[PDB]
Amino acid sequence: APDRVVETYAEGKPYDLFFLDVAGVRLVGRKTEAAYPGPDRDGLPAERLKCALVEARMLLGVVERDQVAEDHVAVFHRPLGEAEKAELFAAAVADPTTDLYYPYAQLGDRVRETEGWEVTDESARELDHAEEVLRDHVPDRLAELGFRGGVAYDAACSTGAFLQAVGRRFPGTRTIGQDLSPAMVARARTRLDEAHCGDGIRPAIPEASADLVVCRHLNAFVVGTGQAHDLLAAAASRCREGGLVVLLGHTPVLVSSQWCEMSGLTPLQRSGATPSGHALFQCYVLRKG
Amino acid sequence: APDRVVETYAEGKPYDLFFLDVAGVRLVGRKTEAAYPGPDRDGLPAERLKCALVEARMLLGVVERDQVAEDHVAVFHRPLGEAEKAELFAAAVADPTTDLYYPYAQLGDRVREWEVTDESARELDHAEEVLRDHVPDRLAELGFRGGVAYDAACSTGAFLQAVGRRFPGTRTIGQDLSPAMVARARTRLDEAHCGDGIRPAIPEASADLVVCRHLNAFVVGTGQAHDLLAAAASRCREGGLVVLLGHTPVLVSSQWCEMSGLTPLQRSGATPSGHALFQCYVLRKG
Ligand SMILES: N[C@@H](C(=O)N[C@H]1CN([C@@H](C(=O)O)c2ccc(O)cc2)C1=O)c1ccc(O)cc1
Ligand SMILES: N[C@@H](C(=O)N[C@H]1CN([C@@H](C(=O)O)c2ccc(O)cc2)C1=O)c1ccc(O)cc1
Ligand SMILES: Nc1ncnc2c1ncn2[C@@H]1O[C@H](CSCC[C@H](N)C(=O)O)[C@@H](O)[C@H]1O
Ligand SMILES: Nc1ncnc2c1ncn2[C@@H]1O[C@H](CS)[C@@H](O)[C@H]1O
Repeated sequence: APDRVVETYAEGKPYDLFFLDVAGVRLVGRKTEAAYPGPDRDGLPAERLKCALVEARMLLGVVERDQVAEDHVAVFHRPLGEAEKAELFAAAVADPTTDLYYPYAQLGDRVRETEGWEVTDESARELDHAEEVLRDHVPDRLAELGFRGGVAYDAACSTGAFLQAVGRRFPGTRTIGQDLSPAMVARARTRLDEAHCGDGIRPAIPEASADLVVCRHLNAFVVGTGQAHDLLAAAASRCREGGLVVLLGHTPVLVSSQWCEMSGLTPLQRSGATPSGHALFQCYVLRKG
Repeated sequence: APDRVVETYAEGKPYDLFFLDVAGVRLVGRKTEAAYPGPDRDGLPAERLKCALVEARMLLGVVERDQVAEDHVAVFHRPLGEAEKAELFAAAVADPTTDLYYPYAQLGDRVREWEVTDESARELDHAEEVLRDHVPDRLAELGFRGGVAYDAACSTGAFLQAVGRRFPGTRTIGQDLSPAMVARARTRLDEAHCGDGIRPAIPEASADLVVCRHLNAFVVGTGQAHDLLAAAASRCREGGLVVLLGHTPVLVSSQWCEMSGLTPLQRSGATPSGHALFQCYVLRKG
């Protein structure tokens, strides 16, 4: 017996249906608010945050097909037992090449409300807070994948917090940020070696001059799909051959790992796990060929 | 390295992206005009017609994932050579449980836009010739013994008449929304009743075969197709057969039929040559 999960375009959230590429099948689930940043301790329930994190309890089933209608999207799956949910998730957590993706990220009415970002200090602290798990995982993981400093470039550095954490992990690395918003640059001048204002489609640094390129904005509610591709190409062109390009998102990343492959960017990592194994999140680490 | 097939919503045809499920392995293609009704011959090129038929040459690759964006739909896939296309297409022809479906059929602008003449009725019948010539035979092979046959959107009556030809003694009862269609169908069926299939013209669980050739792109919407399937399949006896086909893509999934208590015995049918496949959901009612 198959089952169906549905998200409508008007009131629903198609971008909350996620696929996990595990054991040569696709598992579908529906993101809800996760235990953040880590799992619940005894007598101390973790904050619940809608964010990059998905958990095993959010899984639903093994995908057979989808159906994309005039007013909703449906995924037909074989529902998973609660035990296999845990096992398949553990297997994903054990293998950072596991893809995690959101194929309807740009589908529906809510994402059309996208309109750079001039925010208050508190709003900026909230942006930073939802990327804490990312700032704690990626730097160490870049080291495990062989990064040894150099020049690091964030093509949409917002507050500068993320690239600042890369710099701290790798002493002597020059941190170069760029952001469309002048207000953001003002904030990042306090944390980066360089902070440039301008649309990332016109990169502020020369071609093949960066050892690491970071893009945390090619996401739903930030840019559109074709925009995300053009911005990836501009950012990746700043990476030298053999360098690393990293794509992350608080909201779903709009570029597929397949498109990355097509662009000559080899995925060395597609997802990351919290240290407890309780949650997974998109983490595309790509080698520039 | 993967490749990507795109259909845009404004000018593209997302309904022409088709998928084959050859035993868990998913293939994607783009439908073009097909050799109709059968393969090219020695000195005769076949007619080429945009219809229910797909061929191996229209396949593209092994599905990796899709991406349904704000202005287009994309499928990423591992490209296939023509020989492996034909090899995989052969295995599909050899297993009629293979699913053939069009998951973006109702996506985009073109699809968001029947009291016809005998010239139009004749063109309607022509694009369905390959279905009339081979589904009834297939139904015999699957054990259909006759009885009462009901077409919930009988149009001209040509299709349900082909059923009656194949199983003499079967009582043929058609319903159609269009009064003009009923007038044609009355000259081909035992009965022809005018009215929306949502109010079926025969009693519940009184038919041994129920036919729907209208739950499809450019005919009804998605919600309508599910409502009309429910009405039509209530007319089918337990152990009877529900058959869904379409010149244009069928909007109901075989998974939705299983959730509705209808077991797929077959999901696609092939031309006698094995040159082409068409959607052919034959469901046993539970
Ligand atoms: N302007 C901000 C904005 O539109 N938030 C929306 C998207 N969302 C949640 C929802 O709809 O359930 C959500 C959150 C995370 C997730 O993974 C999925 C859904 C909002 O709330 C914004 C802030 C930071 C950012 O990186 C991008 C956008
Ligand atoms: N009013 C007729 C109509 O709108 N035809 C449209 C759909 N189409 C072709 C196209 O768009 O390339 C096409 C044809 C078959 C196919 O499998 C895929 C695409 C048209 O032309 C009509 C006639 C019979 C019927 O059962 C339903 C609709
Ligand atoms: N075309 C573009 N070029 C450079 N920066 C851009 C851009 N489009 C959006 N941005 C920047 O991307 C940032 C949002 S990325 C989403 C926020 C992220 N989670 C965070 O923690 O900061 C904003 O600062 C915005 O100014
Ligand atoms: N709700 C409905 N009930 C019965 N017939 C219907 C219908 N909607 C469309 N049709 C009928 O199906 C045919 C096109 S394939 C045509 O003869 C039309 O009158």
